[PDB]
Amino acid sequence: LDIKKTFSNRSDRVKGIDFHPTEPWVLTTLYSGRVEIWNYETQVEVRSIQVTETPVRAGKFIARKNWIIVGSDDFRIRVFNYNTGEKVVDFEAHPDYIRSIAVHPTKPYVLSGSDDLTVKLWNWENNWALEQTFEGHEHFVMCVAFNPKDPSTFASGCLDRTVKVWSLGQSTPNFTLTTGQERGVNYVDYYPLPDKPYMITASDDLTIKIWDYQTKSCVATLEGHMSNVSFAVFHPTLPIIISGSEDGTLKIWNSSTYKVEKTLNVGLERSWCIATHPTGRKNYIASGFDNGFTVLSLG
Repeated sequence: LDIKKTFSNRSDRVKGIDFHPTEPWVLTTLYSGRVEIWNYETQVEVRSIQVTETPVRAGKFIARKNWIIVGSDDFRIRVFNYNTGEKVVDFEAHPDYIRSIAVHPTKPYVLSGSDDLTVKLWNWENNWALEQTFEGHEHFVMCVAFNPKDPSTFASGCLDRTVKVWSLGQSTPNFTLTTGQERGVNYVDYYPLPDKPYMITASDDLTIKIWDYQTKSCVATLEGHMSNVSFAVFHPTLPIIISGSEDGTLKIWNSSTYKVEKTLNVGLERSWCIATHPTGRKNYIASGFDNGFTVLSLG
């Protein structure tokens, strides 16, 4: 782990973060209602937008459309062209907070997960129409993720202590995984490679759990965080897991042995959100915190 501090910035709390797949940019979504796009190589802001006066809780690039899509605590999804700043659409997505946004890799679909207990699917080639509401969870939906190996399916992690895996076009989940994470699931992420049908969940109960979604077994429990675990993800190109917590740390874990490799306190207080460069450029990761964000090259 030959970690380089590529770029960091002090700001209001960073609730969402995302890498652009080809330009040297990260998107951050802030508690102040602003979003920022930063060039982490030149360390210069590309663009920023005052989206709203409420927190912007989730944001993603849609690179093939030159857009960012963001969701905020005023209950709205907004889409902007990141080259001009033009607002492409603005609509009320849910009657409560938007926790998570996922963008389908090949079809014009976005998912939003909400405190309204649902996931909603919006189709940008049908004028951002709502096309499906996935119902069945019994608490706030904290995180949505397409299966990269089969994006006709996706997982939702919920404070009801479950992950539900759904098929587009089907109203009942394919299955529900009961995590035993009694304080709920804050995050879910899929392992990207074909050799293991695995996913990972993070919880306020201080645990991270790896799951085989075919057998439903808990493969491993990663213990060590001392407060709520905000996220845990598999790195796209290195055999590691990255987690972050309200304990203020990031942890890097070996994804073969499930042992901790390094714990970092980057000095920005609580950690809230994570992104990884999608093709492993410089093995970059980025995390948003109470006091700003950092971009690290892991080696």
